[PDB]
Amino acid sequence: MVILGVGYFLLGLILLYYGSDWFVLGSERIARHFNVSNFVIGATVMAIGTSLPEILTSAYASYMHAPGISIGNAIGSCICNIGLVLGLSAIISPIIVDKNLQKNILVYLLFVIFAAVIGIDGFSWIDGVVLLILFIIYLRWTVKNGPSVVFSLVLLIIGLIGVLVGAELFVDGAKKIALALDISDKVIGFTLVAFGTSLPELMVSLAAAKRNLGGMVLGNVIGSNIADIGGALAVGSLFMHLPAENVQMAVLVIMSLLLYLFAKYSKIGRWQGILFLALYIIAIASLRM
Repeated sequence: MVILGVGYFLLGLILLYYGSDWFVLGSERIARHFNVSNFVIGATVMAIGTSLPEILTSAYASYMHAPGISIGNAIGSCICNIGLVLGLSAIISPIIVDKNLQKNILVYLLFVIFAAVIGIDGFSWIDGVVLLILFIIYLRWTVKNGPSVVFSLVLLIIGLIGVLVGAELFVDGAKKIALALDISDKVIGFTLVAFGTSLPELMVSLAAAKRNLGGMVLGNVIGSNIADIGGALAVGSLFMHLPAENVQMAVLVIMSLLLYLFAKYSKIGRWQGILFLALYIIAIASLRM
């Protein structure tokens, strides 16, 4: 059995490391035959693709009459996107923050503090429909202020496809292997899920940062978080009311904040993502692990 798991792990791991580029590559090749800042493409199309599964999980999950999943993990996916994903991706390649976007960084922030407050009461369908709306509003907005275009499209798709699929196979594999070692859990596997579902977001962000394209990294991180909220989470609330995770919410803000700091106020990189990590570290160290 383990065999097939291992065969997944690799076969995944490869597609992961390849799609991450191919998607980032093909995405930018669109971005520059379409005029959008290597940011915005990441903040829209790429944030969608990466967060695309966590939506279909979130929809399905809350409908299974057990919607605690659709929220508390949809946040780790944001916290990770900053604390870990953005945290590290800074260290490798510092990201330039020009006046064109720090208004946007702050706009994203409001979305957090908004969703954050309206979350204490949990998330009625109402509580949720606002978000899909704002989510859309945020898009036509962020988007308006940014036969050769054939190939790129393929790369984007196939890259994307490969990422998401690889992550499944990878995870699929790394699981059986993890059990074949006899150290199982519905909590390590979990710690490795609030952490291991933005695995795509992680890669596509790292593989972009590999190529000194911080606009993508940021946009990817900013947008995915919104997608995790305005898109994914909010679809969960449609089916059922979602419980209050106000603690993990409290953190997201603090994290989402230190982010806004080094935006209109300074630049991000090496020596900060350390703190994010340190912060992402201390977060897990005592969070709904």
